Amino acid sequence: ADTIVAVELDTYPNTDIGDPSYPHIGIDIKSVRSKKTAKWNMQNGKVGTAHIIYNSVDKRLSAVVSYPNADSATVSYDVDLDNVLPEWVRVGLSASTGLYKETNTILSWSFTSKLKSNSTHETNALHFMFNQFSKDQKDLILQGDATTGTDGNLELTRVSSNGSPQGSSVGRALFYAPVHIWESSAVVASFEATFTFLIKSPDSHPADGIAFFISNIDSSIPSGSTGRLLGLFPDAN
Ligand SMILES: O=C[C@@H](O)[C@@H](O)[C@@H](O)CO
Ligand SMILES: [Ca+2]
Ligand SMILES: [Mn+2]
Repeated sequence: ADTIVAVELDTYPNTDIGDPSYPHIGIDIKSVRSKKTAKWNMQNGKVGTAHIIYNSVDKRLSAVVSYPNADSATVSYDVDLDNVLPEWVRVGLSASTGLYKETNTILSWSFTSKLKSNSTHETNALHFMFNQFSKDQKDLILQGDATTGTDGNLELTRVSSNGSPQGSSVGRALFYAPVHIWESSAVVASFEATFTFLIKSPDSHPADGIAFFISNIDSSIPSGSTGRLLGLFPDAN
């Protein structure tokens, strides 16, 4: 299967597959069953901001999610990503709905990776930033129901013209260029990702969430990965 590392913004508690009994943030290493979670006080209809950081020295993947005027939620997990991921990856956003639903709207997305070697003055680096998505976004790969360009946003999951989210939807967006997270002469490797998002539901119980992920470069939406599997995983193992 694909190899997946993800930070999940999980809006629906599937306690049968180990979710806590509340909306939560989590760190997913090759399984939808988060290695670590923290409670997340999601705010229906408000614009949130997620931040993800990691470096190869501390080997700690951390995330922070916040809304204006509110405390933030944070979660961290010790993992060496060079032991999980291949040396070339793609980075992306994914989201899903099931029998419960929500908008999975991305308003902005930025990423920076750096490989610093022991050569004097020798950094390799990639940075992108989207504050405005367009209809024909050639530096993104859209998969499943993902679309760009309406209100300059990336709608990861399906929404009607009148703007109501649809259930049983799944969509991802990957940056077009492969990213290099390891090289043999690297003395420090780091990445960071930020995204702003607007999850809205007509319903008291929204589902299913949004994830930032890192994958093998050929990664595709697994079969049956609507709902609780967040467009990331083929099953709940
Ligand atoms: O070797 C590293 C460089 O290619 C970097 O720019 C990549 O991580 C980004 O495409
Ligand atoms: Ca869930
Ligand atoms: Mn979860």
